[PDB]
Amino acid sequence: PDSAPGQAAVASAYQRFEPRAYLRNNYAPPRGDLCNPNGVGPWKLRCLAQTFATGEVSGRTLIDIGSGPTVYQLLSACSHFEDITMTDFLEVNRQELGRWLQEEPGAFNWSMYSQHACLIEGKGECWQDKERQLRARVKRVLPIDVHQPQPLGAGSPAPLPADALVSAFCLEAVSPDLASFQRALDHITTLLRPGGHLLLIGALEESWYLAGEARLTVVPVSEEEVREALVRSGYKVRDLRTYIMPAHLQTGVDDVKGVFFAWAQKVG
Amino acid sequence: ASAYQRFEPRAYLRNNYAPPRGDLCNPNGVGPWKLRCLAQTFATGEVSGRTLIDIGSGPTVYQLLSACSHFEDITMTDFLEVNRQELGRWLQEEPGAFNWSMYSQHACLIEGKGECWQDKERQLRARVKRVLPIDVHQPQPLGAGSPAPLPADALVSAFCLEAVSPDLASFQRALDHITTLLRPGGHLLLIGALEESWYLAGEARLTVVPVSEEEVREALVRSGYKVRDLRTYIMPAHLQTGVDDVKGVFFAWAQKV
Ligand SMILES: Nc1ncnc2c1ncn2[C@@H]1O[C@H](CSCC[C@H](N)C(=O)O)[C@@H](O)[C@H]1O
Ligand SMILES: Nc1ncnc2c1ncn2[C@@H]1O[C@H](CSCC[C@H](N)C(=O)O)[C@@H](O)[C@H]1O
Ligand SMILES: Oc1ccnc2ccccc12
Ligand SMILES: Oc1ccnc2ccccc12
Repeated sequence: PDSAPGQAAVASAYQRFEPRAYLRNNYAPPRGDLCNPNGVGPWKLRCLAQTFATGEVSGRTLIDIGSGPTVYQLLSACSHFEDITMTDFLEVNRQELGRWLQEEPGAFNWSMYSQHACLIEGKGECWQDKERQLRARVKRVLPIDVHQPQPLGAGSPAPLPADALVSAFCLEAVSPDLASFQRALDHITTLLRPGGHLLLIGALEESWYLAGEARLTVVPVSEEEVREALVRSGYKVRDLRTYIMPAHLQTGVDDVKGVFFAWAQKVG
Repeated sequence: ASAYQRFEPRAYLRNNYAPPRGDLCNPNGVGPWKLRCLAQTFATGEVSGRTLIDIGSGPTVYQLLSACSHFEDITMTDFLEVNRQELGRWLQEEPGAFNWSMYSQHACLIEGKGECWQDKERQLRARVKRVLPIDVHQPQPLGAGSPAPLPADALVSAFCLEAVSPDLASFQRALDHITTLLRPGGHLLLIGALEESWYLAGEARLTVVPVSEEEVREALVRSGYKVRDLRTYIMPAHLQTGVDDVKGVFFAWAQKV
């Protein structure tokens, strides 16, 4: 009933979120080992690539929900949208992205992800070009809070409503419980036009993960709880797949048991 | 022949394998075309065996990227010690080795097998058993007591013969010399400059014999090869850069018969 408390714990916890530690924990090897086809990184990129390869997900505007300090989730997307908004709750994540946008050396190096996306897209694109295009297409980086009824605030810059949403490992990671998760899904759904698509990636049955000193709390969800929430929010589920976390990728940075990928289309 | 003594490996690599010629992002460039020829050829599944020799390797490895997954024993060769050492440096992942990663990436890209570039380089480094001295002007280019397993199931050679031959007949002899290294039925992939007369390698100014596509064809036939394929890349203006005067690049797939 009372949402403020939980949301408050969440905002408090994320004050210690350390972008570099999170980058190290989830995007450096072994999880970041793009050479193993059976690994989670490759599975994620594959889900994204194949979905965009249908030609079915297009438009002018895309919004990435809770980008954090990562851009891989946009590698396959960025050829299908002119205008891309990135977003995060934390300024420090926003600056990280700033560093990559400016093509700075101190920036996290995504080039293995870029190359791998080029490889699986099968268009013989070099990664430098992929990166140049993503950089061109990211039109803004915005503060966001998915617990607000207007997640971007009122009279935001973002071209609304968007043609498509992307969101990876955000909702479940900032929702104390399932009902909060559902509301979070409801709030971002206001930003999507009817007939628009949502690509949702996330952890299955996770209760915690580490990002430096910060040990943050996650609502454990199942594939079925994810399908229901999507239906509940007004989506047709077009695709929902499950990756089971291999013991060797279960590194102690979290208690994640699997990863889900959902392609959902909002009812018009 | 004495000219090759001033040949600077890094200058040669700069002149030919760094941008603009080495910008792999442009599909119409010489780099991608070369890599395309190599990959398409091996993808046929018709060039295979246990052992392969790369003739006149210089300080470059890109010419074995697509090849290395069809041959378990690979021999690399060159006339200069400095080149052999430059190879050593990349094979052993020693410091200051040349960075071939862009090319590895692009072969993986072109090959379309979903292979990561690190796996590709790993396999290459593993299958290159030895780096050997060679002089194609010699009837036995490898010498007498070579560790190289003979005869080779296949040969590769890029930009060597024309660049070490004062004239057509020398070129022809050189081809004959390397052909004795190839098993009958075996395959040869020959890449090189068309209508080139000189190129620079730092302090070295090397003389080149200018050959035509049809001259290259006849040479292969005269050496007893059947020409399965011969393609020309015409040199765009923006890749004509003062380091030489080549007009085009040829690619030849020949079979000893
Ligand atoms: N109340 C809130 N509303 C929207 N995003 C939030 C939020 N609280 C935290 N976040 C952001 O949610 C992210 C979870 S980590 C996911 C990072 C990135 N999307 C990737 O795929 O790895 C963090 O970047 C965090 O700052
Ligand atoms: N007499 C000779 N016999 C065999 N190779 C020779 C030679 N004289 C010079 N070479 C080698 O021929 C090479 C020409 S350039 C290097 C070509 C390299 N394979 C690549 O594809 O770019 C030089 O490395 C040179 O050292
Ligand atoms: O790819 C990921 C990003 C963030 N968290 C993750 C947790 C488990 C497995 C993969 C993850
Ligand atoms: O790829 C090359 C290697 C050596 N010489 C070259 C001359 C012109 C164009 C390409 C070349």
